Amino acid sequence: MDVMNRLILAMDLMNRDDALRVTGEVREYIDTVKIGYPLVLSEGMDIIAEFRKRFGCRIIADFKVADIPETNEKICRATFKAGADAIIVHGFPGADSVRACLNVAEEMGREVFLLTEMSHPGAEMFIQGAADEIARMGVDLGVKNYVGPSTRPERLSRLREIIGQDSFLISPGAGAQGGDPGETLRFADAAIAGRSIYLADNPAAAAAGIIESIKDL
Amino acid sequence: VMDVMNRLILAMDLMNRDDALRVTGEVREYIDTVKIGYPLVLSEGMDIIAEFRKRFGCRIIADFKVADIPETNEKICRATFKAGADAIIVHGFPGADSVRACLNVAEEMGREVFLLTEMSHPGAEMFIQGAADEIARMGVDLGVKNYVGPSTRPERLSRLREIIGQDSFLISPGAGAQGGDPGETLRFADAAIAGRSIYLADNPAAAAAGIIESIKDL
Ligand SMILES: O=C1CC(=O)N([C@@H]2O[C@H](COP(=O)(O)O)[C@@H](O)[C@H]2O)C(=O)N1
Ligand SMILES: O=C1CC(=O)N([C@@H]2O[C@H](COP(=O)(O)O)[C@@H](O)[C@H]2O)C(=O)N1
Repeated sequence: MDVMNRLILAMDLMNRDDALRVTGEVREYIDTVKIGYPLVLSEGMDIIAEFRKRFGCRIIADFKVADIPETNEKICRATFKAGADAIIVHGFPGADSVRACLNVAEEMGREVFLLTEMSHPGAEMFIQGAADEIARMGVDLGVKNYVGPSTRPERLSRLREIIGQDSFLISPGAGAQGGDPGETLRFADAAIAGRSIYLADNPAAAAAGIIESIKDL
Repeated sequence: VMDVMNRLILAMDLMNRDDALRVTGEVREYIDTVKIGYPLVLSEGMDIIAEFRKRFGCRIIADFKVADIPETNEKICRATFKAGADAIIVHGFPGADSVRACLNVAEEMGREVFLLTEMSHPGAEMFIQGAADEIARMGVDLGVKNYVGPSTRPERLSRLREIIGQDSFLISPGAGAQGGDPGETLRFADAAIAGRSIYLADNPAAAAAGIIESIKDL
């Protein structure tokens, strides 16, 4: 996956007009957009097609899929029918639930991103202790795309070690949550940026600023 | 606690608007509480909640298994309650701050949060089961009053009930299609969730009636 400037936009605005405007303002810097439930539940799944039509960008559906196998398959099918190129799935619910997603992705020509450890403080309670094992599970299942925390570079580094250099790794947490884009890119292929861009007085300048800081990478 | 008719909640996971409406309408005389999840919402839109309210006036539990960071969880809950959902289901494994974010929005918006502790599928044994008791205890400490536990594991459902106490509200999926028994499930849960055993039956109404008949004494 060729992510322009190794920067993925987390478009979590909840208004179609604003989401489209801001995304358009940074289109010259980013060609990969992560769309989650904040926008989808506010504007509908048709927003994904609107983005591909307007920006011809790659779309990662960040739905943190975390249901039983049967329901997971339905969620993935509905998501890919909407035009998403990939979907993010939680690993905590187990191997069968992840496999269900992998099956639909293969069937519709899409990619599955396995979320191992999360970036927020609460991740330390239950997720962190199971993260390494979740990552190994991904390897065992043939998962090639992963999500790790920018807020804990040592943990992100460990995730990279487990999955190897061939696997693709994206990471949220830089900016608003305290992570550093440059440090994150020492281990992740691409850094995710939401508020640091869409909540900035000048989103375009914010995006340009982030890229300027990692220009040597 | 919500008064769930016949202690039976319909898991409406059909992905077709017409079929979902037909089936739900056919069993309305037996069920007044419907669980709507992403299979239907991602296929027909959040307005499906509005249509169910208008057509059936049934209570709506949005099964979105919210599992994001606090900031995003808050937005998901706000959008969901704005759409008309009476309650939303949230995962406890992401931690206390993520759950608290949902509780705060529910409190501010006058709605309810259901905390999913242990799940019913086989994969739940890998990571969730080992953290389930603590997740439940965390819920109690946070003031959570509504919970979700597995019908497929009576022993686990029983322990969950003990942890949350008799005053807490507990609903449980897994009976029927996944192998659980409605009767046994209701020994610990306030209401049992039923999806495929009802919506895939040739006669959903008869299926619902059959399930209720087997638990009439309860
Ligand atoms: O561990 C994780 C996973 C994840 O997807 N995310 C998402 O990544 C984005 C981060 O946005 P922000 O840059 O903090 O504003 C949001 O859409 C989150 O829901 C996260 O922050 N942490
Ligand atoms: O542990 C859990 C949680 C849950 O919500 N569910 C949901 O409960 C319903 C069960 O449906 P079914 O009766 O097996 O067809 C589905 O909507 C599932 O996504 C589950 O099966 N197990």
